[PDB]
Amino acid sequence: PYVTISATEGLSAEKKKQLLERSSDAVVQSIGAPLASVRVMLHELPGGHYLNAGQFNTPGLMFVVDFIEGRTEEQRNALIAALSKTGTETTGIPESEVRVRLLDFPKANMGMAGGISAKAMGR
Amino acid sequence: PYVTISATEGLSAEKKKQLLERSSDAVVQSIGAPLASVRVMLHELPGGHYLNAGQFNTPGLMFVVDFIEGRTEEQRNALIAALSKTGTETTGIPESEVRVRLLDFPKANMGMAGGISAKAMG
Amino acid sequence: PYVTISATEGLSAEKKKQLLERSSDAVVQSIGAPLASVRVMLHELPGGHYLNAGQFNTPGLMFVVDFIEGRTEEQRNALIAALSKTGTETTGIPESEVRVRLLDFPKANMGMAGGISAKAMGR
Repeated sequence: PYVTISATEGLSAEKKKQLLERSSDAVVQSIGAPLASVRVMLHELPGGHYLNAGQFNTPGLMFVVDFIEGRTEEQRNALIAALSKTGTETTGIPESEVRVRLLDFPKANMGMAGGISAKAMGR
Repeated sequence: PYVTISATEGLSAEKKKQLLERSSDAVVQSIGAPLASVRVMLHELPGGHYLNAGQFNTPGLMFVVDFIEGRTEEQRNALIAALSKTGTETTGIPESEVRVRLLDFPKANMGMAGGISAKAMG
Repeated sequence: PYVTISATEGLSAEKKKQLLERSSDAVVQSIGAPLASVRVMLHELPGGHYLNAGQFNTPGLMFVVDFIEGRTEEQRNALIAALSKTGTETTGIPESEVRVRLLDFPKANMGMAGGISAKAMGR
């Protein structure tokens, strides 16, 4: 599971660490993914690089999760909710603004350690 | 709808401002999306971080749209055309080099305000 | 096709150069795509912006390939093989850590030169 986070700049180093750590925790508790398979990446949006509803310079925090298809609806809703709550508890940005997206991948398309697809592993 | 733009370094602040503003317009007018729901993000690619058909240091401008399933072909073709046109008008990079990608998300996978998906939102 | 590389900071200029050039070669050789169609983009992850299995400050190299639907499983496996191998040969990051993802696009979803889709071109 890949968690790619887009945040507007302004967070301290402490907040970044906490955001990524608790996001990883959120994935583990939501869909029961092993920690060894969880990765979080942070992309920071500089000033004027985020247009929100026609407004510049607004706080932003968006989650995108790349994962192998097959998760149940309950798992998806739990994942969206956990990451959204994590983001707000960490950054202070309300869930009304925080967004989370889920992207499905066929096992044949998800390469794994040693450079083979998840289907080849029969993951 | 999320519009994520990847552009090579070199643009002025004014053209950056122009790029995102008109990108927002392109979305509103192509698929009839409410302005309140339209977001545009910009990522700048430094020199040597963009390889174009074997060549480094060439101008780059690529659009990626993340949005919910259900749009007609006409809407989708219009969105691609409008973003391509917008990109050329604001940066000077010809539509021959400009690129637009679309991502369909099922309502079950697209989170909304309040940490709930579009499907659960009903 | 689009090859978007996410890599932790630390690579020299010449290694970044080889990585992009050989990732392009990997695409051309694996799926037989013309050189004129291959694009490679590099996103560099600063310190503390990549969490790997609960640990910060680890080397990271992740490939995401955005491309049109229709490629065979044979090509997909070969592409994942070529990029993973390229990633290690260039950066020195072992294939056990290197990751390659493949993302299918409907022909109507892939904009081409001139602001029309691949489907509109007749592909």
